[PDB]
Amino acid sequence: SVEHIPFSHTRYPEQEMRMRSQEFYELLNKRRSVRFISSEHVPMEVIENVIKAAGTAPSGAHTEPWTFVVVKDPDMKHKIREIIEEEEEINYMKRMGKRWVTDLKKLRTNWIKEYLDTAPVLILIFKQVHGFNGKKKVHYYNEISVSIACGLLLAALQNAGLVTVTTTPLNCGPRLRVLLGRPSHEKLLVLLPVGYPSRDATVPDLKRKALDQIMVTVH
Amino acid sequence: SVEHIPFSHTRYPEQEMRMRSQEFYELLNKRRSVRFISSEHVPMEVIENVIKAAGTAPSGAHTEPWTFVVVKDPDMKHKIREIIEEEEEINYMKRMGKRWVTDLKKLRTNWIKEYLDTAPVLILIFKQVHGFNGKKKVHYYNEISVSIACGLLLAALQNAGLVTVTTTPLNCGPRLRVLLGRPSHEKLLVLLPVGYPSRDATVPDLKRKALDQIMVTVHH
Ligand SMILES: Cc1cc2nc3c(=O)[nH]c(=O)nc-3n(C[C@H](O)[C@H](O)[C@H](O)COP(=O)(O)O)c2cc1C
Ligand SMILES: Cc1cc2nc3c(=O)[nH]c(=O)nc-3n(C[C@H](O)[C@H](O)[C@H](O)COP(=O)(O)O)c2cc1C
Ligand SMILES: N[C@@H](Cc1ccc(O)c(I)c1)C(=O)O
Ligand SMILES: N[C@@H](Cc1ccc(O)c(I)c1)C(=O)O
Repeated sequence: SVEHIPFSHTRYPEQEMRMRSQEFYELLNKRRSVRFISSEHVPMEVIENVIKAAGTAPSGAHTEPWTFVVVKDPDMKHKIREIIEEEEEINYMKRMGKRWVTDLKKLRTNWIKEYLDTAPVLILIFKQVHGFNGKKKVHYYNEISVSIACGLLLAALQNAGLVTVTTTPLNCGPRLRVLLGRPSHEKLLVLLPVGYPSRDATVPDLKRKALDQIMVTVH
Repeated sequence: SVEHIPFSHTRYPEQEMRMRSQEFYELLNKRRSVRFISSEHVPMEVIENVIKAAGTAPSGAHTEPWTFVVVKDPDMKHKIREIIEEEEEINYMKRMGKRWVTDLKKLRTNWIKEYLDTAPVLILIFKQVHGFNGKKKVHYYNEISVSIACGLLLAALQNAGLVTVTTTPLNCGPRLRVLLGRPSHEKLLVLLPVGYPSRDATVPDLKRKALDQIMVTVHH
């Protein structure tokens, strides 16, 4: 359809590549899902920059099938909280099933989500399951694409000194999509409450796998 | 459970938060999918650090359901290449369909994947659709979790001065999984050829949406 151009690349010496990759790992490794979020204001320009970063993600056939919905208004944050707490309660009681509920004991999560009120910003990431002269276009691998962008967003948040927890509000998508005025070709993928951690924020003492438990070399 | 411990955090002043996030956006915005990789060797230590970076991703219920399989052997890379080209060729002539094939024209991709040979490293990312001491265990949102890890990997590669292209070799999963001796609960998500760009690498002249085409602020 259009032209191709030389690729321009920044090369670092090997030593600098080691040190950069090291320190980026160290930076990302300090990231934890934080479920206790201060209501201190965050600068909107930072939120913008992290969403711009997420928007640099690759996507199947260059479709960029993502919408980041940002909610700061307290009335609206609280309506989102009412929906999530209602749905999550049924999820814990009924829909998740015993094994799932057991697998979550160690996180001490339940259906009470105070962070939906207290966090200064909520970011709801919607995938566009298809797109749109005004003709209908395929979104190839939209879920994976949008999840890659989420990864970039998480990295950008960590790099900027903000915290969050990646949530899936199971069975809340349609209610939240309707509430937020999103079109029917958007689904909710993930909800991220963003801000500074609370002073007494806590995290579960989880450990990550060692390198040789995640990387395999062949042949 | 699993005890719960205090969390702490490095905080930057607002002005540094702006700067850091501005800079990080510019760094990431320079990432392009590059389909012409140099055969020059890359430091294994960097490969490790990017994979470790990927391993810091959140995952549903702390399942860490990812395996990064790292191929450097010329014979194995070539076998990978044989499977993917044979399978992509059918994908282009018949399995994707006219519309998909049309949507790829602007990228000028075809079934020939010389990077599978020339790249010094391939990373194949497998999701673990469930896991196991010995008892079976349930990997919630494994696909999204591994794709988030992919996002971190891609960031880590850009940050490290390496390039790649995120690929999905349609209908190659089962043959790759078997070729690489991966167990039957692993399933290929994406393949990343890694290295420096060829001296004459080109990319399509694509534009990304402006901020107001991807970000919506909603109130009452
Ligand atoms: C999930 C998904 C699948 C992709 N599959 C292929 C592919 O199979 N072959 C390929 O050459 N590029 C593939 N790509 C890369 C996209 O075509 C590329 O990201 C897009 O054209 C935008 O280019 P950019 O990454 O430089 O921003 C894929 C990307 C995504 C995220
Ligand atoms: C796709 C996926 C879904 C997740 N869903 C939820 C969720 O609904 N609620 C929640 O509190 N955390 C969720 N998380 C956080 C995890 O429970 C998990 O323990 C955390 O990601 C692992 O700890 P860490 O992020 O601090 O490394 C999710 C993570 C992934 C990526
Ligand atoms: N997997 C094929 C086709 C392809 C290419 C680019 C792209 O964004 C997508 I979605 C598919 C290939 O590698 O050519
Ligand atoms: N969505 C529910 C339950 C939950 C919690 C953590 C987690 O990793 C997963 I997968 C699910 C909630 O937010 O509590």
